Amino acid sequence: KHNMKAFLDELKAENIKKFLYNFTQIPHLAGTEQNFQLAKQIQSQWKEFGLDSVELAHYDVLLSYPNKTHPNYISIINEDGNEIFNTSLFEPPPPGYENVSDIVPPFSAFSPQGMPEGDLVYVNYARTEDFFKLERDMKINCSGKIVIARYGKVFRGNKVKNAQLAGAKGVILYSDPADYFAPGVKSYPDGWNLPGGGVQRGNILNLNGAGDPLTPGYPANEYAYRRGIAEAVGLPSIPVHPIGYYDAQKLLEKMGGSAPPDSSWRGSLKVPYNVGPGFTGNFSTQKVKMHIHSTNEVTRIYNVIGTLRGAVEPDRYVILGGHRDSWVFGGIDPQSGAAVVHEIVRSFGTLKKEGWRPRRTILFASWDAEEFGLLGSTEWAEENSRLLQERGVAYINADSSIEGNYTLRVDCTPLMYSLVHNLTKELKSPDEGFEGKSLYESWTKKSPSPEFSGMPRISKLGSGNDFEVFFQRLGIASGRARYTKNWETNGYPLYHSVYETYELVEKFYDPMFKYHLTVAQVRGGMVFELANSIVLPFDCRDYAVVLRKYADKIYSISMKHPQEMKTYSVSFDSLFSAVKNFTEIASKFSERLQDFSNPIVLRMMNDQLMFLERAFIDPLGLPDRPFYRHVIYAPSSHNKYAGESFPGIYDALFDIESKVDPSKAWGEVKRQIYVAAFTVQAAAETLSEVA
Ligand SMILES: *[C@@H]1O[C@H](CO)[C@@H](O[C@@H]2O[C@H](CO)[C@@H](O[C@@H]3O[C@H](CO)[C@@H](O)[C@H](O[C@H]4O[C@H](CO)[C@@H](O)[C@H](O)[C@@H]4O)[C@@H]3O)[C@H](O)[C@H]2NC(C)=O)[C@H](O)[C@H]1NC(C)=O
Ligand SMILES: CC[C@@H](C)[C@H](NC(=O)c1ccc(F)cc1)C(=O)N[C@@H](COP(=O)(O)N[C@@H](CCC(=O)O)C(=O)O)C(=O)O
Ligand SMILES: *[C@@H]1O[C@H](CO)[C@@H](O[C@@H]2O[C@H](CO)[C@@H](O)[C@H](O)[C@H]2NC(C)=O)[C@H](O)[C@H]1NC(C)=O
Ligand SMILES: *[C@@H]1O[C@H](CO)[C@@H](O[C@@H]2O[C@H](CO)[C@@H](O)[C@H](O)[C@H]2NC(C)=O)[C@H](O)[C@H]1NC(C)=O
Ligand SMILES: *[C@@H]1O[C@H](CO)[C@@H](O[C@@H]2O[C@H](CO)[C@@H](O)[C@H](O)[C@H]2NC(C)=O)[C@H](O)[C@H]1NC(C)=O
Ligand SMILES: *[C@@H]1O[C@H](CO)[C@@H](O)[C@H](O)[C@H]1NC(C)=O
Ligand SMILES: *[C@@H]1O[C@H](CO)[C@@H](O)[C@H](O)[C@H]1NC(C)=O
Ligand SMILES: *[C@@H]1O[C@H](CO)[C@@H](O)[C@H](O)[C@H]1NC(C)=O
Ligand SMILES: [Ca+2]
Ligand SMILES: [Cl-]
Ligand SMILES: [Zn+2]
Ligand SMILES: [Zn+2]
Repeated sequence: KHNMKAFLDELKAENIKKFLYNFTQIPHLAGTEQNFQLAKQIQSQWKEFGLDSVELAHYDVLLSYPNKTHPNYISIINEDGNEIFNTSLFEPPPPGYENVSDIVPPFSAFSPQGMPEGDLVYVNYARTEDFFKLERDMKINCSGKIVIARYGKVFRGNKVKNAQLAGAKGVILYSDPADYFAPGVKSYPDGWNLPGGGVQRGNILNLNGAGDPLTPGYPANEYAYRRGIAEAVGLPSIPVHPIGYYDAQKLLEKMGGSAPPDSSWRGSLKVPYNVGPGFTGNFSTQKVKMHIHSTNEVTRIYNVIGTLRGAVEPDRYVILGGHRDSWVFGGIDPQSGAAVVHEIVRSFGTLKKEGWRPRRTILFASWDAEEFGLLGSTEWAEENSRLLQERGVAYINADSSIEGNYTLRVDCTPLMYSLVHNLTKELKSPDEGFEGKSLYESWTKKSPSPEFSGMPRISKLGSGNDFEVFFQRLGIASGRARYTKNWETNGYPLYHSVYETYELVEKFYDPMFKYHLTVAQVRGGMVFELANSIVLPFDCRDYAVVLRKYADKIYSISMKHPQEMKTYSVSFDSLFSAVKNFTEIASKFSERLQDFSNPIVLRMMNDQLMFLERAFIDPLGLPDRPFYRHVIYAPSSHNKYAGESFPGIYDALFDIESKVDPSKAWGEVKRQIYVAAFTVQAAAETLSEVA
């Protein structure tokens, strides 16, 4: 029999392990020859695995690299201009990799060039609320200062935008052991903790979903007309550089000016965490100087696209995608996901060789340049947007399979909640103490839902990964699943460092590759069901439940301002009405879906299921973010990684007590309530009888 069990049983932990090892021996930085060679290898193997067609789709996009002969570094400089302390030029390479070439040194991708010299201000995590505290409460002025911020809590691009808007002239990012060193575990190579010389690479763009900075809206193909650099999307205006905590200690230890305002501003280093500006009395004339010489360069990137043509509905696409490019070895990010995809393709191909085909078409993708701003997935979706929005059933992401070994973590559209519950009840838990129990049971025990007993936590989709264009721009139902850590006893310390290797995973995270296998079963099982179930496995009623929860939430934010709501007649009545209607219509649609031999009624109904996520797209986009078009979910304006619900209303309400023209500010709240109520009602109406 060719069924989901046959698919799942064919997956092997040992294969995943072999693929991970194969993908992590050399760096695969976007735009480099090594990553093109890997793309060609994957294309060749997916063909031998049995896919119908496997092509490379290439684009020429803006990337960023350090200058090999003019290294980036930061100094403390004395009044004579002697550089008395220099940060490191590279991370000490791990055992047995000290002779590996082409390890990119730590840098912040897309930093402009410069050599700004100034007094430091310490800004905690450089969050919106951290800058509010400095500027509003502490009266500290960042204008013309070099800001030093600890990584953590929010996407680093948002930190840089926040620093830039505060008037900073440069930003130094560092990893504090409070956020990247778990008490009682040793530093790599003896444990999974970050050494003091370890440094997190990463881009600092604010693209808001645009893709390649030079071609927003359109694929960066051979004849593309590119913006000039000055009009490019999302580039920072000030130099930025990341350092480890050995170097951070040397920069912070001399800091003077005001004390930290409270303990939430103190990390774990033996320094006072003074905010500044500048250094204490004896060192008051020393300054900090950055030296950044990285260059932005249009560079070719390559996605691998594999197709397994559907037997019955070949014009319906279920997509499994994850990136291939890495900062260095990519032992977790992304190759622990890419090895899983590879094994999933292998299993589907085994079934195909025996005469099986899925009902719908399955597309498999190995995306390039994800680390430089989701560039590969976004350009390809821009090229294929018409096919995707008329034919795209679902997108399942497949980046890092593990960031811990504790329990499952799922982020998805509500349309997939029932699918995920049902699938995980049929899978075996890999956890110690749950042998013979279902993954649903272990997951539910370890990560209970905050609102429903006997159910697991499932989070919103945020952003910062390759599902963004499919979900937030095009409105295709999207999901992701990975193994995670237990937050309450404690993402991973060695993220984006040279120390993230095959050995890290094999020694400290998943020696038996059983968590990888469980993740392969969840991702692959989701894809199987989406591509094969007669009726698409989406339950519209789960969207109705969450819509009410988000409506309650946004109403409760607004209700902190009862006087203004009276003055400006701010009512949420239309939004609750739309949600009530969605609930009623979804319930009726569900009855018909179960009560309807008619392939036209079925496909009509499958089309209503597929276009339901699509109905939440507003073609005008959110304010000043034209590529975030989903009205229910957008990446938080303060942290790209986090999802925000009813983002247009949320952002209109945010910090509203500070706006100088309240009439105008509350008018825009009302406008966003109208947009949201209308979109919910329009989405509901796509589920009504069609004529
Ligand atoms: C949720 O679904 C319900 C349907 O079950 C839907 O109800 C509709 O509400 C609208 C807006 O309230 C109703 O509009 C009315 O329509 C009549 C004609 O049928 C008009 O005469 C009304 O206008 C008069 O009264 C207004 C209010 O006092 C005045 O402002 C106006 O100047 C007129 O004097 C009014 O337009 C509509 O009839 C119902 N439809 C039904 C019951 O079928 C509701 O709108 C849905 N929610 C959302 C958010 O869409
Ligand atoms: C660091 C541990 C990781 C498993 C990680 N991080 C977080 O969950 C997280 C949350 C808050 C935070 F401040 C840092 C990390 C995580 O999953 N991050 C995101 C980002 O993954 P990626 O590194 O592949 N994406 C790139 C590029 C993102 C973009 O350009 O939009 C990046 O974040 O630099 C994700 O997987 O969706
Ligand atoms: C990763 O695995 C691939 C595929 O098995 C290896 O590439 C093959 O290498 C052999 C021996 O050099 C060649 O004869 C094949 O033609 C290659 N096949 C391809 C590219 O499809 C590759 O050597 C492995 N890499 C590492 C680091 O182990
Ligand atoms: C930090 O690095 C800088 C740059 O390499 C060093 O300063 C240079 O020292 C050389 C040799 O003494 C001089 O010829 C250059 O003129 C200096 N360059 C600059 C830009 O000042 C500096 O010595 C290093 N500091 C420490 C403590 O190692
Ligand atoms: C998840 O599984 C449940 C339990 O089997 C499914 O709900 C059943 O669906 C069948 C087939 O239409 C109905 O006859 C039953 O009445 C349903 N039982 C319930 C709601 O308790 C549900 O459809 C599955 N979800 C999917 C496939 O997305
Ligand atoms: C790198 O280093 C120096 C800086 O001027 C120069 O010789 C070379 O052009 C630079 N490479 C670039 C800017 O791409
Ligand atoms: C902060 O610094 C500069 C002084 O160079 C000034 O122009 C700016 O208005 C100041 N802002 C505040 C809020 O003090
Ligand atoms: C793996 O699981 C064990 C048992 O809970 C835990 O002590 C260890 O910290 C885990 N490893 C990682 C990398 O989280
Ligand atoms: Ca583009
Ligand atoms: Cl993922
Ligand atoms: Zn990744
Ligand atoms: Zn990454």
